[PDB]
Amino acid sequence: CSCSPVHPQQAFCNADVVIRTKAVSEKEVDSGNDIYGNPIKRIQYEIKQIKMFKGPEKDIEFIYTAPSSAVCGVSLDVGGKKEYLIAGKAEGDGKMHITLCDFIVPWDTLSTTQKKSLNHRYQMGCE
Repeated sequence: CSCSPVHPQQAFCNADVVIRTKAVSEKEVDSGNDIYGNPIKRIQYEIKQIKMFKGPEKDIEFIYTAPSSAVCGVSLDVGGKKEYLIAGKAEGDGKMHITLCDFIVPWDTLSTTQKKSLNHRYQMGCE
């Protein structure tokens, strides 16, 4: 989608599952073509789970995102990044939804506004 990632705060207020997990493995699961005839594809995120700031109690060792370098996500392979607090609307437990336009960072980047939001449970009426 080549969306534009921003909201250095509205990202942690929109998400619903912040976990500093680490995506090392994935799963190329087709998702059919889009409205452009192009293949969707929603590569998985067989992370290893290292942290779970906000979200469920178990964890989402299997997240969902877009393939390639990152069209609708951050495409994390760990071997290129490390770990991320991946925080998005989520999809429940054991699996959620995360996109580039959505709140997602390798953690080792944030800046502050994202950290101050890391303290909050889940959108503590921040802004």
